[PDB]
Amino acid sequence: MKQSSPTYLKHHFLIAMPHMADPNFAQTVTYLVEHNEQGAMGLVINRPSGLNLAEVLEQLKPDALPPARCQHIDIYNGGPVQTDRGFVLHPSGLSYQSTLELGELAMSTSQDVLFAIAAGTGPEKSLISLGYAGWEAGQLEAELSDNAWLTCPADPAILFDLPPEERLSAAAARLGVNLSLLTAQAGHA
Repeated sequence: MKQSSPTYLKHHFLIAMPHMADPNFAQTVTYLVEHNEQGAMGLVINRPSGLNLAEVLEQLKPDALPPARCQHIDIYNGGPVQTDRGFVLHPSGLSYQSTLELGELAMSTSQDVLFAIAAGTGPEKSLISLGYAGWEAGQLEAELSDNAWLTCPADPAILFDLPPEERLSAAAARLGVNLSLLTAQAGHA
């Protein structure tokens, strides 16, 4: 009996290749939330944003005032779809107003959960990423057949800890490359 679905891309990482006309986006990796023959949803997890939770909070509510907590919180780039909202992904099986369970992790798009977690009444750990990435019925299969976007298994640890550079390093680590000796970390000898 199988627990995880290795058949569908409803939780896999896509890697950008120089096979298309995208030289700027040729070095990004996306996380596929839900893959379907009629379309696919996923969040980009390799490009941190230069925004804080206070700004989104201010964009969400004009009469609301952001505290010291929001100022110390950053935003991540999720994709080109809906740049006016922030996505909230956590590793719990709990649900809110608009939450989709994805087994090892849940997805929350409710502003109420955003405020709740920011206050500390939401999930254990979350990811606030502005907008998502969406593919039309055939667009993904097109880029997949065109060798534009490669598909590979994923791990949430990379997504929750460091998806900016640790996504590239971990990706190589997933494929089977010794990135640790090429990059080398500073600490104890």
